[PDB]
This record gives sequence, structure tokens and C-alpha cells, in this order.
Amino acid sequence: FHSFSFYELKNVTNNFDERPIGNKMGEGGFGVVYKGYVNNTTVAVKKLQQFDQEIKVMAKCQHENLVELLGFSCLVYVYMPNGSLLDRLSCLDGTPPLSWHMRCKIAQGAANGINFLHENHHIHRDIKSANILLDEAFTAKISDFGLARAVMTSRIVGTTAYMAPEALRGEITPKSDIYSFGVVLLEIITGLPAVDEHREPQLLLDIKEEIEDEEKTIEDYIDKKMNDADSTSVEAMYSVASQCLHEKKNKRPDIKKVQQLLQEMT
Ligand SMILES: COC(=O)N1CCN([C@H]2CC[C@H](Nc3nc(Nc4cnn(C)c4)nc4ccn(CC#N)c(=O)c34)CC2)CC1
Repeated sequence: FHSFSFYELKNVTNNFDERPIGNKMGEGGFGVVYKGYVNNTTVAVKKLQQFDQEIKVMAKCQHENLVELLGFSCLVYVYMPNGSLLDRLSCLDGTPPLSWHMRCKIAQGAANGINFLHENHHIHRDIKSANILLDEAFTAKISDFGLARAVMTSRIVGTTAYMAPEALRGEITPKSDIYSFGVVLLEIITGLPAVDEHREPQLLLDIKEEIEDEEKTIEDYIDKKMNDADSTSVEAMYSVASQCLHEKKNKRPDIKKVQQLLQEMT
């Protein structure tokens, strides 16, 4: 990794230009992110013990489905031209809806990235669609490893709309990453945010119970902003999401099984 000076990265971001159309993209995991440059190589600058673990994980953990760390001073990464899966599911800033075909590759790519992390005995601890970034080919890239660990804790961290019941109780397990990935799969099927105060149910993970109790079908919840979804592959992704969302952690599939079920889907 390239060691930058805080004054080097100041110029690349036009004196940390906070005005968006400027250089500010938005806030992201304990800091702000700005669009910067290193010749033509467009970069993302993360203006934040806390930032020392990110480099500690990014060092050994190199994979096609993980964001690439370039250097630091601030943390610098290759700028993902298609931003977050969360923003792309909401068509933020006029972007066209993602097709079912694109959603399947993104789901498969995100699962490959989690598999690499679990193979290398790491727990992400904050799997969510805001942390799934998309490159030039809409390849899924897992980001924000600040909370990542390589068990119980007093400092409960994560996004509550995505957290497993045992994670909300203080447990640290890769099985909690599977539950959170289940919430991501529902966001992909439905195009709905994981939590919405203006909704019944308020939490997306609660549609699992609604379908199980036959008050609604998966077909009632399929994102209407696609024209290429087929009931077979949609029900097959929903089946993976449902298995990931088991209240009991040990009943949940491991990432390799999830990866295998998503591969069988296409
Ligand atoms: C209502 O609008 C809002 O306030 N929003 C909109 C903006 N949204 C976020 C803001 C943070 C963005 N983070 C990133 N973006 C981009 N590229 C990019 C964003 N947008 N586009 C078009 C292209 N590349 C990278 C590369 C690496 N890392 C790792 C780190 N550190 C990133 O985080 C990263 C993701 C979208 C939040 C809510």
C-alpha cells in the first residue's frame, strides 16, 4: 500500500470539497467519502486502533469481490463507478433499475466475497446493501471492514435492521454474517429498504413470517421495477434468503452452502 501524506490527499479532493453536485459522495462507516484522483485512476478517500484494523484485514484479504485498498494517510480505494447496491436498488440520482439478471450476478458475487472472508477466518460484522459496492461491470464488492474481527462482546455494533438475534445479544459468529446476507437477498428481490417507518412490516426481515403464515406471497413482494424476473429463480433466491434468516444460528447454512444454492439458481 502507498503511504500518502494528509496534505497529498487534500489536493486530490480539492481541499476536501464537501459540496455534492464538488467532491463529497456521502457518509460511510465512521467517516466521509470523497471523489479523488491519482493520475486517471479515480479514487475514493475515506476521511475518518479504529483505522489500523481496516489495513490489517485489507493486507491479506485480496479478492475480486472485496473493495481494493490502494493506500492511506484517510483511507484510499479504487472509486467504484456504480456506487452502492443500496443506492442502485433505490435508483438514486436517476440511475435505471437493476435487472433480475444483474441482481443474480450481484448476489453471487457478494456471496463469493463473504466466502473468502470466512475461509480466511474473518467475520465482517456489518453485511448490508450500503456495504456492497458495484464496479464498472456491476461486479459486487464487499466494503467497510472497520468492525471486522478474526465469543462475546460488551460493545454491540452493527446495523440493527440487518442484525441476527444472537448478534443483538452480544455474540460474535460468522453465522450472524449469513443472517445479514439474508436481509440483503430480500432487498435484492423486493427493492425495498431493510427498515421503513412508513411500512407494514417496518422491518423487511418480517416478510418471511408474512409469507410463512400465507398472509402474502413472494410474488406480491417481487420488485416491480424489473421485467425479466422468472418465478423459478426468484423463489430459489427467496429460499436461500429464508434459510439465512433462521432465528436459530446453527440451523442456518454456512457461506459455502449459500454460495452453492446461488450457483444452482442460474
Ligand atoms: C441521498 O444521497 C446520499 O446521501 N447517498 C448517496 C451516496 N451514498 C454512498 C456514499 C458512500 C459511497 N462510497 C463509495 N463510493 C464509491 N463510488 C461511488 C459512489 N456513488 N457513485 C455514483 C460512485 N466508491 C467507493 C469505493 C470504495 N469505498 C470504500 C470506502 N471507504 C467506498 O465507500 C466507495 C457509496 C454510496 C450514501 C447515501
